[PDB]
Amino acid sequence: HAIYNVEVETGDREHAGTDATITIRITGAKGRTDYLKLDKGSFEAGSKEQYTVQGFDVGDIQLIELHSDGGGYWSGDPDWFVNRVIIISSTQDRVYSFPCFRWVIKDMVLFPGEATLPFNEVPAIVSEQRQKELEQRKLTYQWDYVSDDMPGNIKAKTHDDLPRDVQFTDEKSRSYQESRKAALVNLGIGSLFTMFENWDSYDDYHILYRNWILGGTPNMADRWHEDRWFGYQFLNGANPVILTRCDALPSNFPVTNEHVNASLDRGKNLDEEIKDGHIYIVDFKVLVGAKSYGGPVLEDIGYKDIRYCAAPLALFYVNKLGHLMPIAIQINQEPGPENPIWTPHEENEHDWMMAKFWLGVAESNFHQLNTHLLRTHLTTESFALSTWRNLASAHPIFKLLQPHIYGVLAIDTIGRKELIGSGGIVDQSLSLGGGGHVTFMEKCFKEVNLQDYHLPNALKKRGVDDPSKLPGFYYRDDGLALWEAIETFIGEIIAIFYKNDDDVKRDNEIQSWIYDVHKNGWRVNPGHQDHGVPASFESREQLKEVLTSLVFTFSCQHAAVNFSQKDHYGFTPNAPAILRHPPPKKKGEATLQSILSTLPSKSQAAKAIATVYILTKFSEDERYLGNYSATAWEDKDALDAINRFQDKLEDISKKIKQRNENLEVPYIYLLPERIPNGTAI
Ligand SMILES: [Ca+2]
Ligand SMILES: [Ca+2]
Ligand SMILES: [Ca+2]
Ligand SMILES: [Cl-]
Ligand SMILES: [Cl-]
Ligand SMILES: [Fe+2]
Repeated sequence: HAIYNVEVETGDREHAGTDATITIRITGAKGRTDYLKLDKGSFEAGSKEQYTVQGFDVGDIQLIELHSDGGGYWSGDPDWFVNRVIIISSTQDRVYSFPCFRWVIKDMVLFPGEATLPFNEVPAIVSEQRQKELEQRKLTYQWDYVSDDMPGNIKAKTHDDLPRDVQFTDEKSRSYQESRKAALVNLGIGSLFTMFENWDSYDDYHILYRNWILGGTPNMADRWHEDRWFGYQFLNGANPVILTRCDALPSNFPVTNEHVNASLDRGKNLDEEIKDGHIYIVDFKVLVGAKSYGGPVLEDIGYKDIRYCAAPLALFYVNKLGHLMPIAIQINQEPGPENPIWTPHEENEHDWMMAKFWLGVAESNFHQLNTHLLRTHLTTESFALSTWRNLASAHPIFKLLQPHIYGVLAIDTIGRKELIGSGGIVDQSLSLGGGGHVTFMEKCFKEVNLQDYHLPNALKKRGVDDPSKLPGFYYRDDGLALWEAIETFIGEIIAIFYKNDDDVKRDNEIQSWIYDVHKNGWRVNPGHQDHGVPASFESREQLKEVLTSLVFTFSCQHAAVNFSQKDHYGFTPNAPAILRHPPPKKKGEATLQSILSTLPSKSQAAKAIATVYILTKFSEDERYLGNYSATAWEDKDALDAINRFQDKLEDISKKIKQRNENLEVPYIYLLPERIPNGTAI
């Protein structure tokens, strides 16, 4: 016989423990034991429990099987979250370590030692079980679709229909649910307080964030009205993704030197500043055709509980102090007397302010639906699903992606009801709410390309990556630093397990992984551009590029466009998401009163703040970038790669803080200690 010393580490998360009867069957080269009881004592969350069991000497241990009887009559939560099992056999000179970090329901098969690619040499029984795991994954994790024009999502009616491995932790479920309750209370209390207020000032909106715990007054609250800070936010606000270098005015945006001459201040005319790379532009043309709440359909000319959006163009200028200044706005796409060019030098100041608000409403709806919901959450969710469908838990790239894919399946399943469903949050707080929001995301998705998720390439393509021409762009600076740190780390992980490109080509799981997304995830359906998802991987560098794009997006990109929302939307006039009247068809009409009647109502503004409160709440159990304390790595070289990655992030963090000390408005959304590994809220 053999004596087996068995140590089981139960995860610390809530309900990780169990009182089910647990047995373990040990398999090795010489045969296998029966199921042996692990009976003495409890399995509480966070516990490390030891057992001594005796049975057939299996020789070199090759795998183990945990079995749970699923509890008895009085068992409240039999499911068991196991970090790892450690076994020592009295006949083997070796310590066997079996990482898990998954929920144990009834049966769990675990392998000892380092991650492997499917063709790496292992006992036949290990390969069989690996294949069986993947077959089961295909049954549990299934594609579903909002429509032909949306990226694939996980099939699940509600959150609690999800496999437990991809549900929120109970801590995050509580963080979320309590945040919704608090929101309701703060809205109710605020509603009582402001119930009979005469709203006749921009500064009335300040009251709406006062009784909220937001981590501080929105940092734009005292400066939203200043052109410099309005411009600033196209670099450092919630939507830093659409500004591009302007190398020629669009034909439908006939800005002349005469329009903007009073704004230039380096001694040169508009044409020269364009050539010098100091002129930038945003074009919201994708919003043409958008259907907003109550019926309005946006046209190239503008328009012919009723809400409105716009598809503006706006021109910006990097002045001699390095400030990005708004110098011209055209509210909709087709130029003319009824859709003129507005500038800071409007004779009627209220007309310039109103133009900025129209630009704001377009940005808000673009940001929330395209930049945030579609291009982080819904599109990366396809990759998270494919990870579970196609990569075995023993696969090194499963281990890599596990901390980064956490959350997105859970929050998106919750969101398909609560956020974009009928009567949902969007219906209440965005101009495009009421149904047009889904059509808009569909429209945006048809243009989505995986190459968009490559930060250096995208910044280059936009012409915004030259700090000498475009200074004070901290999303860029911090994002590029983080990108390089993630890319370097991922490259080192790949080199440990993939020794050459042939190793990549032969890995049927990673091949199945990217193919599943290519064919069933980001489907190139009628009317779609190519989505840039490869059908296969041919090299280590190509694998690195996709994984970096993905991990950066799950963590950093989502953080930059989500946790920035309190500063951005907290003071509503800084970024309205609803407007209540159509755009003007001539100059001279705007007054403070007509503007206030056009801006969101008290209740619409309050709801936007409530939503922002919920979407930006960090959970008490959040794990931030590079915190891999709950990962399943065993390989010493992999642990070393992780050490180097974490030390690099620490250096990046110090540099960002030092940078921030000299800024009027610190840029903090890309501090590693504030970036969740995943997209979970
Ligand atoms: Ca439990
Ligand atoms: Ca014990
Ligand atoms: Ca370490
Ligand atoms: Cl036995
Ligand atoms: Cl490993
Ligand atoms: Fe989010």
